[PDB]
Amino acid sequence: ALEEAPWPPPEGAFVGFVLSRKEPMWADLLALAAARGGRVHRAPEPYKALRDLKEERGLLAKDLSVLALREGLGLPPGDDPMLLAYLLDPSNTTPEGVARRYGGEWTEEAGERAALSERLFANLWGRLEGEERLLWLYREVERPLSAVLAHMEATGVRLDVAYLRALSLEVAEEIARLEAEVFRLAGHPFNLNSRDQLERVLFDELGLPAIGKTEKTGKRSTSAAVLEALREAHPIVEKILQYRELTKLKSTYIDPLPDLIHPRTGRLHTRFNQTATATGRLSSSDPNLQNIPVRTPLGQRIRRAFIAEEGWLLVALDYSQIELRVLAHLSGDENLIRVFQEGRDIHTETASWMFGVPREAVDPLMRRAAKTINFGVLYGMSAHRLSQELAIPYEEAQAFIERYFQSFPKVRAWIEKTLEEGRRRGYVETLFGRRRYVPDLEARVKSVREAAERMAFNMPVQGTAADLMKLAMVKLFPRLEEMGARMLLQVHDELVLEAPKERAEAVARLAKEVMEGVYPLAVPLEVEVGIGEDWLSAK
DNA sequence: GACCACGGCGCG
DNA sequence: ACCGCGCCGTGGTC
Ligand SMILES: Nc1nc2c(ncn2[C@H]2CC[C@@H](COP(=O)(O)OP(=O)(O)OP(=O)(O)O)O2)c(=O)[nH]1
Ligand SMILES: [Mg+2]
Ligand SMILES: [Mg+2]
Repeated sequence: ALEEAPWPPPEGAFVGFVLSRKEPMWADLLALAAARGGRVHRAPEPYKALRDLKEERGLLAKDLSVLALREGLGLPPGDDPMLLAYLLDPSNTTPEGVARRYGGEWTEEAGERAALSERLFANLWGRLEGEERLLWLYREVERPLSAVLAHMEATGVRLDVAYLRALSLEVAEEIARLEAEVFRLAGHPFNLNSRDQLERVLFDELGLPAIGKTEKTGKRSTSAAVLEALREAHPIVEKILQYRELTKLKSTYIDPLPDLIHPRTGRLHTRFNQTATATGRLSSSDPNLQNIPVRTPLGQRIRRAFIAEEGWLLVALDYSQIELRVLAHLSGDENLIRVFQEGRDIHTETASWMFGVPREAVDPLMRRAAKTINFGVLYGMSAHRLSQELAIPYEEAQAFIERYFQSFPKVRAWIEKTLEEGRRRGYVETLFGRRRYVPDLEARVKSVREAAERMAFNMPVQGTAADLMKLAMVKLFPRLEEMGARMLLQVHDELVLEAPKERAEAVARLAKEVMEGVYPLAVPLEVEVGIGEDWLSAK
């Protein structure tokens, strides 16, 4: 039923392509084809063939669009059945699965991929018939967003290589003094990177009490949390905690990053995965630039490596207390809506409490602590873990949790109602109707069920914030194009932009406004904005 | 080499 | 009994 026609495909045909590797910015275009009508076209020269296309329609349209941009073209991404499946069920995350579930087999040949893209789109599209809300999200948010993401990926971000190179040599020396001392206290050397070897040393060789176990294998956990609880039991503990921090940092960022600079761009090119999350957020991959350090002194030295091009400035915008604002609007709780209507900051008020100091003295590292407290309690962390976290009696943590919800009566009300419709309907949804299926809401094992419930009621909050950031990006992007400013990174409720110094100021004001006005809620959405030569100073 | 399950831990 | 991610060594295949 499928015929083979000469390269030149009509228009509106679905593309099919094969890369040497999964990273669009580094891949080699091994093959390019197209499917339309009932015919399939294979281009003898892919790189040559790109120029022919006016749009990228089909499985993973964005990635090919990113490669096209890398080659100087301007092939923008269009329809993509992955986006439709993902909207149908966010568990639809890979072509292999989407293909197996909606009508085909994901292979390694571009003709078959072009053919697959067309039929998949037809099937998935039909099943979105009647889903006005999911269609609204398709055409208004996702499809356009892919274009935004493609440009972000090909643009990349600049990095201070020589800076990280010298940092490595420094931290290496500190790592040395650390392992060296750990070994002395243990009375002998061993692979400190080995959790199993460390386990034996701490729990068998030394007689430190075990605090928790690991999940799948039930071993005695050597986790940071376990170690913090053991800091005073032996002088070796602190040392290990510091060894842990530095090695994590050097092995994950300080060393790998400088080797990831692209030859032709001199910049770092992360990928932005559009269908990799259950709640609707994005994920950053291969270089994951959504998890660059910032919470510790060494972490900050590292963030400092992200810099703007000479003559430019980075501009970072981040929604203030995003999820608490989203929650006030979902639950409709008046005591909470007032909190924002009155300009209050809950992370500040919590951290002020925690550390017995006036708001005025709360620093960033104290606030971050307040966040895991605030977000922890809301999303159901037990008094036991909380007591540990706040370093206070068990009943004091029990009381903290009692007051929190008593303070915002409609939150619990909203939770229970979200959970109930979740059971009946099989899924929960976001403000815009992004849905997530949670079948285990009716598991008969309390353990499994209550865990599904937590996943379930967090989705609407975290998912709504995600929709908001995505819509904001769709609206902001064209405006930035016009101002000659570029959009570099999205970090969940944060955007990192690069703007010519003459225009940094104007860009900062435009972005802030677009972001705060994205979609008016029962509470205003404030955006803290910063500008600097690097990502750290930016915030 | 290339890929994995785990335990861990970076960020949101 | 916080939620959502991806990446890095170990210890182990194949
Ligand atoms: N459950 C949970 N959600 C979190 C946690 N950290 C962040 N989030 C969610 C809620 C906020 C959202 C974005 O994170 P940010 O670091 O931007 O924090 P934020 O809450 O927006 O606040 P802010 O603007 O004051 O920094 O991600 C956490 O530890 N637990
Ligand atoms: Mg924020
Ligand atoms: Mg943020």
